Amino acid sequence: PFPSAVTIKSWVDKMQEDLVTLAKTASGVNQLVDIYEKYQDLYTVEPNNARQLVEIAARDIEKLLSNRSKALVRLALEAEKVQAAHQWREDFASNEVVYYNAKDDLDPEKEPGSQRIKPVFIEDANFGRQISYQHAAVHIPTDIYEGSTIVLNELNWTSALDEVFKKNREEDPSLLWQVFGSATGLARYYPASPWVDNKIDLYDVRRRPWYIQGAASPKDMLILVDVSGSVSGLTLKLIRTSVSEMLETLSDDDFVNVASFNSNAQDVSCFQHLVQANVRNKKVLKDAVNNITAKGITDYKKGFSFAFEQLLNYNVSRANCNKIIMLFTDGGEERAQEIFNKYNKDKKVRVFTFSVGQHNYDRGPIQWMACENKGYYYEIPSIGAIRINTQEYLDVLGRPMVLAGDKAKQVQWTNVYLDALELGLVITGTLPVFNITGQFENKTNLKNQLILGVMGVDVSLEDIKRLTPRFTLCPNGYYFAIDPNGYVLLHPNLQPKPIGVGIPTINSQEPVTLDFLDAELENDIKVEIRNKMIDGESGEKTFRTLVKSQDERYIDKGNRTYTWTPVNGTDYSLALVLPTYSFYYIKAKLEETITQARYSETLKPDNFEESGYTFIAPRDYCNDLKISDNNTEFLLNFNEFIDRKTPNNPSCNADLINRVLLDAGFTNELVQNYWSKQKNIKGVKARFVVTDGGITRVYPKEAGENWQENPETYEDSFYKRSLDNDNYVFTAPYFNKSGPGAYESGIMVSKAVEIYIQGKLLKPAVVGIKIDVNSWIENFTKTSIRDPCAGPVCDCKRNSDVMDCVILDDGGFLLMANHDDYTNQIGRFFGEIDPSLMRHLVNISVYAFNKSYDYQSVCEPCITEQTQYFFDNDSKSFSGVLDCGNCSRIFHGEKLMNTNLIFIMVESKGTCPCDTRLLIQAEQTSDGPNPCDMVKQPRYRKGPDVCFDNNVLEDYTDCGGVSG
Ligand SMILES: *[C@@H]1O[C@H](CO)[C@@H](O[C@@H]2O[C@H](CO)[C@@H](O[C@@H]3O[C@H](CO)[C@@H](O[C@@H]4O[C@H](CO)[C@@H](O)[C@H](O)[C@H]4NC(C)=O)[C@H](O)[C@H]3NC(C)=O)[C@H](O)[C@H]2NC(C)=O)[C@H](O)[C@H]1NC(C)=O
Ligand SMILES: *[C@@H]1O[C@H](CO)[C@@H](O[C@@H]2O[C@H](CO)[C@@H](O[C@@H]3O[C@H](CO)[C@@H](O)[C@H](O)[C@H]3NC(C)=O)[C@H](O)[C@H]2NC(C)=O)[C@H](O)[C@H]1NC(C)=O
Ligand SMILES: *[C@@H]1O[C@H](CO)[C@@H](O[C@@H]2O[C@H](CO)[C@@H](O)[C@H](O)[C@H]2NC(C)=O)[C@H](O)[C@H]1NC(C)=O
Ligand SMILES: *[C@@H]1O[C@H](CO)[C@@H](O[C@@H]2O[C@H](CO)[C@@H](O)[C@H](O)[C@H]2NC(C)=O)[C@H](O)[C@H]1NC(C)=O
Ligand SMILES: *[C@@H]1O[C@H](CO)[C@@H](O[C@@H]2O[C@H](CO)[C@@H](O)[C@H](O)[C@H]2NC(C)=O)[C@H](O)[C@H]1NC(C)=O
Ligand SMILES: *[C@@H]1O[C@H](CO)[C@@H](O)[C@H](O)[C@H]1NC(C)=O
Ligand SMILES: [Ca+2]
Repeated sequence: PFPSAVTIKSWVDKMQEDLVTLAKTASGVNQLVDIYEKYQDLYTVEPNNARQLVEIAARDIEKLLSNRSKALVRLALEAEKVQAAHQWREDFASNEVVYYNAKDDLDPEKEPGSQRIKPVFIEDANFGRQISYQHAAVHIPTDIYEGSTIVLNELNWTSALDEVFKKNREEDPSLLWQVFGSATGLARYYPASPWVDNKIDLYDVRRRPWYIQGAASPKDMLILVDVSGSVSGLTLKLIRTSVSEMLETLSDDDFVNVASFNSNAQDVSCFQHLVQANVRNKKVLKDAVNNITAKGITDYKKGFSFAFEQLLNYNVSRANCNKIIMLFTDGGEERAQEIFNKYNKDKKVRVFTFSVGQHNYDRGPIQWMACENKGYYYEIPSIGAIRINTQEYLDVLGRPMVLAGDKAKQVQWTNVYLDALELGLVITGTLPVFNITGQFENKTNLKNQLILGVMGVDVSLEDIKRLTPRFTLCPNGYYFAIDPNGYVLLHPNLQPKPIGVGIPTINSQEPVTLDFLDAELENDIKVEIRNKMIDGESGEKTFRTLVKSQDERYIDKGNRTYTWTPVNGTDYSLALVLPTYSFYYIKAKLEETITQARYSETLKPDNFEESGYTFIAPRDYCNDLKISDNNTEFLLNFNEFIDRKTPNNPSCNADLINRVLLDAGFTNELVQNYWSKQKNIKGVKARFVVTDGGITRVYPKEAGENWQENPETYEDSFYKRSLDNDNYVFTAPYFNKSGPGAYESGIMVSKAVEIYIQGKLLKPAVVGIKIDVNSWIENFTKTSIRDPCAGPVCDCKRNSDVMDCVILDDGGFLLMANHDDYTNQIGRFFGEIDPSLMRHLVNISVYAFNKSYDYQSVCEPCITEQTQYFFDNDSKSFSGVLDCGNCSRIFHGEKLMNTNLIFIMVESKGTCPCDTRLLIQAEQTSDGPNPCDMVKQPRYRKGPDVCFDNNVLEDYTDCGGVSG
């Protein structure tokens, strides 16, 4: 039968009291608070003024980037002067240029004008590779011969850069890379290191995003593809490959749209006006281009009239400078002077014409189109010419900024991208290098309107993370930074993996561009905060948001405070997220050499038998102490270091060490004085304590092998979840995993320690226990069933045919049930067990869901869809009547007040058949949002305001037709 709602409410109270009392007593919660008050005077509570913290960090980042920019400035000055003083030799006799080619074998045991250097690489932990600080290394790509007269002159005159490289490194020993990408192809980076590692080097410095960023200004490109009949066959494949490679040379500040025309022009993809060259809009355009067919009769006057009209659309967001048309055709007879006289008569749009394929057609008109319209003419006769002939239009685009003089020389920082030499997430500052031969005397300006190359220095994101310390904050507080496009420069949720672009089709060069809204859970207030950060404003915003847990299975409803300020000097904006309870932190005292030894003798490796197996967080306390992935090794190193000399020494962090020692003392006093009195308890398997300082202790020595949590305290999902909840939190175990399930370790319940010192509020630690399944399953089958109620069971027996007692958590996962089959599936989502009660619970708003996208995820055969369920109405009694096909299941649900637990009682599963559409909470591979709809309603961005797109002094004589 189905007992009364009052009866279920009476049953749940006994189990709630049992669980709450057992978790309270077993893991000391009042004892730690009492310890924290009674050992006062050993620490002090200091404020976290968010306004000051964010400004200090912003000025630190500003100084770092200005240090980085000074090196670029002096490199550019020296390179310009040295090239200006160069004399063009044409013949080199035996050894005349001495350089280290970065792709040469280190032991050849064996050229036209070059003598190799045999360098000595020692090591450097700052880089990870083997480097030589003695000289610079040269990369010359595979196609370009290293004996050319234009390469040997570069290799000679650029040898003067090594002194400046050395001077920069000696003034700032933290410089990572100093590359000079040259317009001839070769690159010179100062710490001479072998080139990376089939295995065909396809690297070209003239296509890397930093070079393209520094070589021109943002563009409004419109590719016009000819798809008439005559381009059928090889020419079409060359055209598609060329268009894809051209699309690869586009940044997020650039806007592009691809059109095609046989006899009537049309858009190749769903986009209709112009889209910024994201990593995903570009994918859509590439996929659309790879599916075009050639049929018809060419009509230039209808394709150009289409391109010029899409370059006039101002309802949409665009770069608003450098308006260019790239015509991919083979050859024709029409030049269409009327169209150009009608649309482009003041010559505000450049036209670049490509004669793709191996054929024999008139090429005069398409050369004339480039010559008349301030453009250039290119020829792609095979696959090997695609790269070079698609990367060259930047030479044309850089003329107006070269003529701008010492006003186009501004340092610009790129998007976050993976370094070529396996260094991780880095950003690059760039500065163009101009040609100034014959400028001291008024001699030459015809060829001087071309950059020599681009300077570049790399700053790693680990540097920026070092400038923003995070250990005076709670685990829930963090920094993050936003550039004008909205992408994150800093975020806890940014991983060193390429951004997924779509579902991975069956059978490291792209930037890691992750938007702020894609790194967190989007919110109406967050869309406003992000716009204010982009605009370059500063303010505070305290509001109730929706935070997702570390393990990506739960959601908590936390109250956070966003404080942001612009990184004055650059275009970035820094923000600091802090919850309400994280406005104060514990600062340890100096104490005395007596107390240091007594606290540090507790975490001796032989000593965690009377004290409980101890973990230590791998945070850098001293320069000499080395971080290890095996916590035993790091704990031994930490112990021997503390034994050596004194706990307080130079080349260390006094605050970190003192905090760790204070936490060790508090934890040891707790574990001894309380847990040592009661060696074994009936319903617990292990008592643990995790504290902010870095220390994790599990009381049973044998239970330490089952502890699978991260030794870093600031990265434990249960700690972060428990901080946001003023009650007990049940963390469901993992289901179908190689580790020990909820039969040898137990089910974890955690409660956050809250201490009231002065009027301040602090949460410095979290304790908990792992409840054994057997004691609780034995306690579950007797505290809810009445014995003399009836012959047939009025509630669940050990294996009840009809009754289906089952208790869930705040995320819909299984924790315990009556049935043996159910109990065998502890830690599984209830949707995959009973896929009808689950969806009805969602529908009657027992639960709620909120779905997001993961872009940095890996798949087996990629963007991934994620789902998390959370309590919404937060009211107690949930009873109703679920309807199956031609049958009715009646259910009652009651929620424990002190824990995030729900007791759901359903009449019977077998009696009434419902359709079994499984509701899966696990992450599912999926395509991202439809790009068409997103580009119909784009996000807010503030593009660069400086652009050099026209100059009256520019010489258009180098059209490219008469030059070959
Ligand atoms: C920065 O700008 C300066 C000037 O603005 C530039 O310096 C000039 O560099 C060119 C190299 O391209 C030198 O070219 C001279 O011109 C003669 C005559 O053409 C060349 O002799 C032949 O030229 C043909 C083509 O006409 C060609 O096949 C090949 O270059 C030569 N062939 C044979 C068989 O000899 C020479 O290349 C060269 N002459 C001499 C005597 O060196 C100019 O002389 C340079 N100008 C000045 C004022 O010195 C410089 O390259 C730019 N920076 C960079 C990095 O390119
Ligand atoms: C481009 O290549 C040129 C040829 O190798 C280099 O020019 C040569 O540099 C040498 C320095 O190593 C000069 O030697 C010195 O020159 C001084 C002149 O003041 C004289 O005393 C001597 O000739 C000599 N002295 C000493 C102490 O070695 C060569 O005169 C000079 N010119 C040649 C060989 O024709 C350029 O240095 C090189 N460019 C760059 C940027 O390195
Ligand atoms: C969008 O661009 C079009 C032209 O590219 C602008 O032209 C107007 O289009 C609307 C559509 O019904 C009409 O008011 C007229 O046909 C056009 N008005 C003119 C030319 O003055 C249109 O104004 C742009 N959108 C907005 C909101 O301004
Ligand atoms: C960028 O410049 C502004 C002003 O040029 C700095 O803001 C000033 O801060 C002082 C106190 O530090 C105030 O007295 C001024 O009123 C502020 N001026 C404003 C807001 O216009 C700002 O600090 C600089 N950027 C950074 C990161 O420090
Ligand atoms: C994200 O989660 C929030 C939290 O529930 C959802 O916002 C609520 O949505 C329900 C309807 O599903 C509304 O009745 C509430 O008024 C919403 N709350 C607030 C504060 O607005 C939200 O729908 C979820 N999904 C997304 C995409 O935000
Ligand atoms: C900037 O450089 C100076 C000297 O080059 C150095 O003392 C200072 O610490 C640097 N600031 C940084 C790296 O933020
Ligand atoms: Ca044709």
